[PDB]
Amino acid sequence: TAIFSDRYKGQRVLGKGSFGEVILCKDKITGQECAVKVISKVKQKTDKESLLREVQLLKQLDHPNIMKLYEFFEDKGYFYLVGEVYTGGELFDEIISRKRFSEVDAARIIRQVLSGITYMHKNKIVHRDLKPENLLLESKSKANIRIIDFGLSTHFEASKKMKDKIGTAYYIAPEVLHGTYDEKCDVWSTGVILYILLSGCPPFNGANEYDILKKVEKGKYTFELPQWKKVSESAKDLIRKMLTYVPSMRISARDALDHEWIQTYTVPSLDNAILNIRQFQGTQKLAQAALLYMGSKLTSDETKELTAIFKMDDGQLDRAELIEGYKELEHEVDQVLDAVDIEYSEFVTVAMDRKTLLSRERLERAFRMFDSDNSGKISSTELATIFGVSDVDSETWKSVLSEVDKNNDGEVDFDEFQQMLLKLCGN
Ligand SMILES: Cc1cccc(-c2nc(N)sc2-c2ccc3ncccc3n2)c1
Repeated sequence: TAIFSDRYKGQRVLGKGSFGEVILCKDKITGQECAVKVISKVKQKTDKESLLREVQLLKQLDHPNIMKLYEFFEDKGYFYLVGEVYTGGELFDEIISRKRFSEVDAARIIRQVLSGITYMHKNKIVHRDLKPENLLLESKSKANIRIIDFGLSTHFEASKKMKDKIGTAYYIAPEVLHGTYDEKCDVWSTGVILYILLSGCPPFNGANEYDILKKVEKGKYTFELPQWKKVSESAKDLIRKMLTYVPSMRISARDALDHEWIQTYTVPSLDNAILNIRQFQGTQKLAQAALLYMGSKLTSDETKELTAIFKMDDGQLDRAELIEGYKELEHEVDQVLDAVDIEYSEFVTVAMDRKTLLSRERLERAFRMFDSDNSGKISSTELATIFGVSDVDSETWKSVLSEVDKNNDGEVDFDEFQQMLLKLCGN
């Protein structure tokens, strides 16, 4: 009965989310700001009665390391999950900005994650999809960590699209892959995050999604990297208990809080681990940005559908007709007409070019951030890692690279990298 739009109004986009987009919304009466995830009816893993009883329980739970869920709405085409706003950004984006990072800083982070998990397991809730992207900070500083999507992510079907799958294979418990899993899968995922905090490298890695999942399924890893020599044996011992293969023999979330490592450490800088987490995060973010650029190019579909609507027609249209044309597919129309002042062809051309330039700018920021030595280029070896994480076939991107520039000599600048992505999405 209760309608979302009768209570909240959208303000601005907050970012991407699993199963849906996240919008900053404001209560039309009290002015309370809220984070709203909009899930487009994404298949349902359970019946409607199971989702209602889970949401009812989740709304009553309260922990400082768990995101607060306020409301839940549903209409013919979407589900709306209304919760609290956390403005500190993603945890790993904060870690890469720091000059120093020690074993105390890592233990302080992992104590908060484990506190949240222990509390949710007491209430029979399983996350399953715990990963760095679901660890948000209340403020942008070295701040309380809030775990996102705890108990919600499992009621919806996992997206098969690589844009949503990037940064997930590293953290999934092996038993989740084979189908029989319980709350112990959340301890495995935290054990993987702890391994990355102390070395900057994932324990289970590979050239592509499937190669990572093969390493996870075997469950073998090592502490044989120069970084690990500067880490205590108490940290390595906790990681071993957390990354125990058989779930019944794996340590509980509660017993991990009571581990000597967490009690002792909650301080030499792990310099090589910071350099590696920066490279890891840069790679993940540029692969995501590359997929969202290709996604936005195919969507901008919008240019073809808007032309067939604007039926509505001298090669010219009034201001009100252009507003009606956009609403079928007010301030945004005036910003396009400002650069012009009109013909409907020049309006769509100026509006499309405005969305193209802004799409190019988000990709460019990710490219610049990946290019940490400010060389202006990325090597063929770096392209192989980026296209590996984004699941673009080796022969396909190498052919496209030769088409863009026959004399590339194993490197690409931003313009060339952008040209490669256009050809990889039919442009
Ligand atoms: C169930 C639910 C409801 C509303 C949002 C989300 C949510 N899911 C994600 N995967 S990121 C996110 C979130 C939360 C709060 C945020 N606050 C400020 C910026 C980005 C944010 N993003 C989950």
